[PDB]
Amino acid sequence: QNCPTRRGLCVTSGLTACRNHCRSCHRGDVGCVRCSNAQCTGFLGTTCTCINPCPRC
Repeated sequence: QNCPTRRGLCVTSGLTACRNHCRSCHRGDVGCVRCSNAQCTGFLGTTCTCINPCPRC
């Protein structure tokens, strides 16, 4: 799709990839959205998360 789902970007691609995916159109919880910034999360930083706002795209 033009807005796929990715969350493993902090496992090897690094925070830079998590920040580029959150600033691009990606799959949200109910539809595709894009956000302003990002950070890595999880017990070992093995997850990617975006920062609001997150308007439609």
